Amino acid sequence: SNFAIILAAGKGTRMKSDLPKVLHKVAGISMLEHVFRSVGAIQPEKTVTVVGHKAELVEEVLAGQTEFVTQSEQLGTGHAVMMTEPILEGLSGHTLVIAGDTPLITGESLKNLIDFHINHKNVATILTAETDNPFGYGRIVRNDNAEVLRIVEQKDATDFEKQIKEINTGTYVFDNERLFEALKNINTNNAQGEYYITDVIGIFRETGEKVGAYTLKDFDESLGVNDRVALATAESVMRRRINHKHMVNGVSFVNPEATYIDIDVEIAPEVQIEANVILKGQTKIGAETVLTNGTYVVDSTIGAGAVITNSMIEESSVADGVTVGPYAHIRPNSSLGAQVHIGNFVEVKGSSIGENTKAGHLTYIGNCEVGSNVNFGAGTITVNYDGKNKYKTVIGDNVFVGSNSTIIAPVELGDNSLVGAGSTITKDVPADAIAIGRGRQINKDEYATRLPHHPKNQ
Amino acid sequence: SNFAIILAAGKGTRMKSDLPKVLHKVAGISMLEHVFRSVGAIQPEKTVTVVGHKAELVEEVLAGQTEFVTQSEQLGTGHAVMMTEPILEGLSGHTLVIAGDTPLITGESLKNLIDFHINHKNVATILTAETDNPFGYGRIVRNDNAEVLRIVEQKDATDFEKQIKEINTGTYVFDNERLFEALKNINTNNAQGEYYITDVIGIFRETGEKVGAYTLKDFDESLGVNDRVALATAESVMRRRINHKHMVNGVSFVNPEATYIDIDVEIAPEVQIEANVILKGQTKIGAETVLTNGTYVVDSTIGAGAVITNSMIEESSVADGVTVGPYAHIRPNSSLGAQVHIGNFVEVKGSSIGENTKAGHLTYIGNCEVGSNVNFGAGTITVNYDGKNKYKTVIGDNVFVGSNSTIIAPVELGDNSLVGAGSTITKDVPADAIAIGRGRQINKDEYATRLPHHPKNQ
Amino acid sequence: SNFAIILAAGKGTRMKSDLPKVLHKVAGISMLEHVFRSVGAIQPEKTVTVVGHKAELVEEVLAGQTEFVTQSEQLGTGHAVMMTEPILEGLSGHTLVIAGDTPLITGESLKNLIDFHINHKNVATILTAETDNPFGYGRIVRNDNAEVLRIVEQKDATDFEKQIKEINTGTYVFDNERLFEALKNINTNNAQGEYYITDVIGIFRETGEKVGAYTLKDFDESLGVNDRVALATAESVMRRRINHKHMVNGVSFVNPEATYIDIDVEIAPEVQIEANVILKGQTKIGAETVLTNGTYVVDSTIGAGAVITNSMIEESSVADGVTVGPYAHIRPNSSLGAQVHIGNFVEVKGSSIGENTKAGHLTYIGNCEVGSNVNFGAGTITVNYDGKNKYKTVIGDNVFVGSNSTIIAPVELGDNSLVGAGSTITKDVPADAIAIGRGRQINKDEYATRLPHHPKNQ
Ligand SMILES: CC(=O)SCCNC(=O)CCNC(=O)[C@H](O)C(C)(C)COP(=O)(O)OP(=O)(O)OC[C@H]1O[C@@H](n2cnc3c(N)ncnc32)[C@H](O)[C@@H]1OP(=O)(O)O
Ligand SMILES: CC(=O)SCCNC(=O)CCNC(=O)[C@H](O)C(C)(C)COP(=O)(O)OP(=O)(O)OC[C@H]1O[C@@H](n2cnc3c(N)ncnc32)[C@H](O)[C@@H]1OP(=O)(O)O
Ligand SMILES: CC(=O)SCCNC(=O)CCNC(=O)[C@H](O)C(C)(C)COP(=O)(O)OP(=O)(O)OC[C@H]1O[C@@H](n2cnc3c(N)ncnc32)[C@H](O)[C@@H]1OP(=O)(O)O
Ligand SMILES: [Ca+2]
Ligand SMILES: [Ca+2]
Ligand SMILES: [Ca+2]
Ligand SMILES: [Ca+2]
Repeated sequence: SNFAIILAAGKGTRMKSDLPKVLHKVAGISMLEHVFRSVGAIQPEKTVTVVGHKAELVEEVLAGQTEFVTQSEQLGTGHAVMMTEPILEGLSGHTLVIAGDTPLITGESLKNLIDFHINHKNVATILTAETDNPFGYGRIVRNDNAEVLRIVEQKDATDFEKQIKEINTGTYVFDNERLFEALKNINTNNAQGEYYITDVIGIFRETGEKVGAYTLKDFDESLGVNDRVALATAESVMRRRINHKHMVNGVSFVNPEATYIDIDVEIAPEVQIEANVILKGQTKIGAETVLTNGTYVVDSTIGAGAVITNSMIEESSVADGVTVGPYAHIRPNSSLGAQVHIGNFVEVKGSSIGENTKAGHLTYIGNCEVGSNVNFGAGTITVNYDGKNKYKTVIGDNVFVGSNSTIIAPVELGDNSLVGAGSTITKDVPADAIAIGRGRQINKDEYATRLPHHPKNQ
Repeated sequence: SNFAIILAAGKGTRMKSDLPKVLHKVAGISMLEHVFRSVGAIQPEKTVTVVGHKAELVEEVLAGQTEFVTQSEQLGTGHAVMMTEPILEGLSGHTLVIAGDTPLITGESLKNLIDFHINHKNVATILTAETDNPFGYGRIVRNDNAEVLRIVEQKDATDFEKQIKEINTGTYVFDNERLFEALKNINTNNAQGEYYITDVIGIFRETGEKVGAYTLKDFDESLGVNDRVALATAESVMRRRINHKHMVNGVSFVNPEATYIDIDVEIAPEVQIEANVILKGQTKIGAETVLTNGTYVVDSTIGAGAVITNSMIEESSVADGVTVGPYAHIRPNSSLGAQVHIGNFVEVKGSSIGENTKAGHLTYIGNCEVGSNVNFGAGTITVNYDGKNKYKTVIGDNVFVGSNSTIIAPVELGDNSLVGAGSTITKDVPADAIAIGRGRQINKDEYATRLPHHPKNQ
Repeated sequence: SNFAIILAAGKGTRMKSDLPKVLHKVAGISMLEHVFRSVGAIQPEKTVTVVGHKAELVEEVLAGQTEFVTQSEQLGTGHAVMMTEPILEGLSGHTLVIAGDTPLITGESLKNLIDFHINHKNVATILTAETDNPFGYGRIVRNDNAEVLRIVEQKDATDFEKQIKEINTGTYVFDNERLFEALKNINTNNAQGEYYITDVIGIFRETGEKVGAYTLKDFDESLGVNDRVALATAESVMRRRINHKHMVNGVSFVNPEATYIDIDVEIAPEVQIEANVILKGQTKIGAETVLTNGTYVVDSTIGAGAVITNSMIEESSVADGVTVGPYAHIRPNSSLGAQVHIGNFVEVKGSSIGENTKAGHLTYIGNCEVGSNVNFGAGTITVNYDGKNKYKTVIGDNVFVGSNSTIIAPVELGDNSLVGAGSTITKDVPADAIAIGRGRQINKDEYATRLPHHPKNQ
C-alpha cells in the first residue's frame, strides 16, 4: 500500500569528501539515517535505498531495515529509481521518492504528503515549498484554478514563470503502477542517456493524469545538503529542534543556540544545562542534575541530582548525587557510585568506585576496584602498566590513600588502612594498617644561602 | 500617589518544575526580582506581591522591599488583585498591575506607562504592543479616532477583530480608587467563580470611563514566560542587553551573543572578553584585564591588568597583573597577590598568596598562608587533611618548594628555604635551610633488559 | 593611474580606548590592516594613510606598504585628505578615499567601485548602499533619470529627502586632479575652519561635473566602526565570511556562528571542527584532523590525521596522527613527533618529543629532548629550574619513565632504561639500566585504628 525509494547515490563533489555524501553526520547520525526515520513514519511496506559509488560503505554501515540496489552509472534520478524496478514493479500503491540528503524533512510532513495524495487520488504528488529566492529551483506551475500543471526548471522558465515562489523540493509520491510505466516510456523513447524523476511529471502532463502538490509550511525544512555550508545549516536546524523538544519537556538551557545534544540523548525534566555542553550518542541524564559550560558526555548514564562541572565523561556510569570536575576526565568503562566526588584534574579509567568515595585532585585511578568512603589525597597515582601488561588494584572500604603516593599494582589496600603521603607502594597493605615508603626528612641549616634561588645570590 | 501590585501566584505547569515559576533565574536573579527592579523605577509608595502555592518559598527567599499577600485558590488575576484590597483599598493614586513572569519589561517603559496615564488622566491604561502573529492575545480595539474602546480575547474576537496587531501585554495602570471598586462590582455580580483583571476594563466600558493604551515600541520586551523555551528567550534578550551595555561602556566582546554575564557583574572599561566566558554574581573585573574562552568567575574580584586563561575562580580575590590558567581552579576564600602566577592544572583553596609568587603547574595549595616571591615546583602538594581535621601551612617569603614534594601540615617553611624536589616534609624547615626527604638514586646496570617494556622483550 | 588615501586619524572617543581606533583587532588583525587588504585589490600606484594622534603607534606597528602623513589637528575629512597633497598633487588618475574603520568592505567591491567610475568617466564616484533606517546618514539625491545630483546630510535633509534609503558609506573615488583642486577651492573660500570630503561633492554640483554612485548590494558591508558594539558586529561578519570560505573548501563546522578562526589560518579540506574552537595567527591544520570544543591554537602547525581534544597549543609543531588532550597544554617551541600522544593534564614546554612517545597524564615535560617510543608514567615531572637557570634533560628511545618520578636536570636517561615509579633522579641513567630512588615500603599492623580517618574514630 505504501512504498519508499530513497535516492542516495549522488555525486557529492561540493562536499569535498571521500565519505559518501549521505553518511555525513547531523547531530549524532547520518543524513541518510534521519531520512530513514521520517520515512518510517509512513509505514512503507517496502523501503529501497539506491546507493552509488562506495555503495559497499553505505550498506556496510547502516544495514538498517531497507532493500539495497546499486546505481553504477550516473544517469540521473529517473535511472536511480529505475534501479528499484526489480523490487517494486507490479505492486500497486503509493510510492514515496525522497533524497537521502534532505534530513530536515519530518515524518509528520511525509505523512501529510501521502494523506494529501491518497486524498485527491492524484497519480503524482509533488512536495513543494515557498521562498522569495526561488532562483535555481524547478517552479510549480498551476492554472487559474490552482491545479498543478507541471514543473518548470530555471533554465526553461519564462520570465513570467521565474516569478513563481513555489518550488519543487525533490520529494514525491507516485502511484507505483503508473510510475514505473512512465519510467520505461521515458527511458526507451528518451533519445538521450540520462532521465530524471521530474520527467515522469512531464508524461502525466502529456496524458492529463492528475498531479498535485502539497506545500510545506516551513521552507527551511526542505533543505537539500550539497556542501558543508548546508551541512552546518542542517546541524543548526536539527539542534534547535532537539533542544526545543527538551525545553518543552522541562529542561533549562542557558543558550539552546549553542548547546550540542545528539538526536538520541535522553534528558529527564528539571535538568539544567549551561551553554556549550556536549551530549553525544546513547547518553542519559537524570532529573535535576546540573551540566556546566564545557561538559562533554559520550555514551554515558548520569543519575539524578548530579553536578557535572566542565568535565569529559565517556562510556561510563555515574550514580545519583555525584559531583565531577572542573576539568575531570572520566574514561571508558568507569562507574562512579552514589555521592562519589571527582574533583579537578582527576582521571578515572576502567574502574569501579564505591559510594561517597572522593578523589578531589590531580589524581589517576585506572583499573581499580575501589570501595566506599575511600579517600584519595591529591597527587595519588595508581600504576597499572609495565609497558606490556596492565594490572588491577583492589582498594577496600574507608581506605585513606595519602597524597602523592604511588600505588604499584597488582596490590591490595585492605579496609580502613592508610598509605602515608608521598609513599611508593609495591606490596599489599593489610586492613587497619598503615604503609609508609618514603625517605625521612633531614634539615641542613644555612644550606639555602648557597643556592641560586636565594635572595643573597641575586 | 503610585502603587504597585505584582502577580506571582500563577500555576506554571508548562515549566515542569517544583520551583515557583517566578523564582527561575534569568542572568543571575529570578524573573520576580527583575520585575521588582523595573517596578522600583516608578517609586511606588507601596508594593504588593501576590504569591500562590509554595508561597512561603518565594517570600522565604526575596523578602525584598514588598508587602506579601497570599492567594490560596486559583480564581484568576482579578481575585489575585482582590487579595491586595486590605492594603490598598481607600488610597488614591495610580496602581501598577504587573506579572512576575514578564522580566524583560523595563523601568523606563514602566515610567512611560504611568506618565502616559497621568497625562491623559485615564481611569485605566493598558500597556500594549504590536506583532504580526497576535493569535492568542487579547486584542486592542480602538475607534476611528484611535481611542481604546475595549480588549477582546481571541475566543471572542470577530474575524475582523483578529486582524488587529496591537495586543494586551497584561501590564496595567489603574486609578486605585475605581479599580477596587470595579473589582467588587465584578466579584459580587459575577454569576461565576473566577474573575480576571481584564474584567475591570469591561466595566469601564459599561460606564464610559476613559481607558487608554501605551504601546511598547519593542514587542519582544513584553514576553510572558510560561515554559523553559520563553525562559531561554528571556535569558537571550537580557544577555544582549547586559552585554550591549558593557560594550557601550568600553568592553570588547569577541561574541556577545555567546558570553554569559550576570545582571550585577561590574566590568571596568578596556577589559577584553573572548567568547564563552562566564561571570556570575557579585563579580568585578578591573581595567584592561583579559578573559579568555572558558573562564568562569563567581562572586570574585579581579584587578586590572590581569589575564585569566580558561580558569575557574570562586569567591576569591585576585590582585592586579595576576595571570591564571589555562585550566586552573581558584576555589573559595583564596587571595592572589599582585603579579602572582597560577599556571595549568593548579588548585588554590582557602589560601593567601603573596606577590610575585608562582605555582605554574600540577599543584595543590590549600589552607596556606604563602609569602611573596615564593616558587612552587610542578607536582607540589600541600597536605592539609587527615580525614577529620584540616591543618594550616605557613610558607615564608622567597621559599623554593621543590617539584613533587609533599608538604604535610601543620608545618612552616621559613624564609628563603628550599625543599628538595620529590621530598615528603613532615616537620618545620628553618629560614635559609634546605630540607630533603627522599630516597637516594641507585642504578642497576642491564636490569632493564629484563623488563616487559624493553625492546628485547617485544 | 590608481591612488589610495586611507583616513585613520579619527577621534574614536566612543571606543573608550587609549589604542588608536583603527588598531583594534578583528579576527586576528587590525581594522586598518583589513582596509589595506581591500585597497590592494585596486593595485594603487600610491597608498597614503592619514593618521592622527598617537600617530607614531599606528606607524610603529604596521609600517606596511604605505606612505604616512600626519594630521595634527582635527579639521575634518577634507583637511585629512588635504594632508596627502604633497604626495598626490599633480598626478592624474583615480583616487580612492576610504576610512580605516570600515573593515568589511571587500577588494571586490572596491574594484567594482573603480570600474564603475572609469566606466562613466565620472569626476567623482560615491560608494553607496541601501537600508530602511537611513536616519543619520547623508542621503543620495538623484534626478528622475537616476543621476547622482548631490549628497544631503540628515540635518539639512528635507522631509521628502529623509525618505531616501540610499546612503553615503564615506568611501569615494575622485579624479585626483579635480579633487585637490576642489580641496583648495573649499579650503580658502571656506569662511570656516574644518572642511569635509563631502564638500568636494558640493563643488562638483556648483560646476556640473559628473558625479556618480556605485551601490553595494550588501549594506552591512559598509559598517563604520565607532564603538565596541559595531566592533563586535564587524567581528561577527568577518567570522561568518572566514568560516563560510572554509566550509566551501571542505571543512566541517558544528557551529560556524560560534567558532573563532583568524583571517590568516589555513585549514586543509576534510578537517572537522566542533563548536567553540579557537585558531589564531599563523596556524595551519592538515587534512582530516579533528578539533574538539575548547581547543585553542596559536601560531602553530598541526599535521593531518591528528585529534586535538580540548587543549591549548602555542607556537609549536605537531606531526601527523598526534592525539592531544583533553585539557593538555602544549607551550611555545615544542614539537610533537608522528603518532605522539599527550593525554590529560599534561604540559609540554620547549621540548622535542620523538614519535609514538606517550605522556598520557598529569605530567610536565620542559626543556627536554625526548626520543621515540618513550613512555611517561602518570605524575612524572622533569625539573629544569633552580630559581636562576634552566637545564636540559635528554631522554633516549624506548625509555620507561615510571609514574610519580622526579627527573632533576641536567641528566640523561639512556635508551631502553627505566626509572622506578616514585623515584627522584639526580644522576644519569645508562642505557638498558633501571634507576630507583625511593624509600622501601613498611607496614605497621593495626596502626590505622589509631588515626582520625579510621571508622573506629568517628
Ligand atoms: C592534599 C590532600 O588531598 S589532603 C588529604 C590527604 N592527606 C594525607 O595524605 C595525609 C597522610 N598522612 C601522613 O602520611 C602522615 O605523615 C602519617 C599519618 C603517616 C603520620 O602518622 P604518625 O603515626 O603520626 O607518624 P610517626 O612518625 O609516629 O610514624 C608512625 C610509624 O611509622 C614509622 N615511620 C615514620 N616515617 C617513616 C618512614 N619514612 N619510613 C619508615 N617508617 C616510618 C615510625 O617509626 C612509626 O613506627 P614505630 O611506631 O614502630 O616507631
Ligand atoms: C619542574 C619545575 O617546576 S621546575 C622548578 C622546581 N625546581 C626544583 O624543584 C629543583 C629543586 N632541587 C633539588 O631538589 C636538588 O636536588 C637540590 C637543590 C636539593 C640539590 O642540592 P645540592 O646541594 O647540590 O646536592 P647535594 O647532593 O650536595 O646535597 C646537599 C646535602 O644534602 C644531603 N642529601 C642529598 N640527598 C639527600 C637525601 N636523599 N637524603 C638525605 N640527605 C641528602 C647531602 O649529603 C648534602 O649534605 P652534606 O653536605 O651534609 O653531605
Ligand atoms: C600510572 C601509569 O601511567 S602507568 C605506567 C607507568 N608504570 C610505572 O611507572 C611502573 C614502574 N615500575 C616500577 O617502578 C617497579 O617497582 C619496578 C620495575 C622498579 C619493579 O622492578 P623489580 O625488579 O621487579 O623489583 P625488585 O624488588 O626486584 O628490585 C630490583 C632491584 O632494585 C632494588 N631495589 C628495589 N627497590 C629499591 C629501593 N627502593 N631502593 C633501592 N634499591 C631498590 C632491589 O634490591 C633489586 O636489586 P638487587 O637485584 O641488586 O637486589
Ligand atoms: Ca537537491
Ligand atoms: Ca502571560
Ligand atoms: Ca606527584
Ligand atoms: Ca563612519
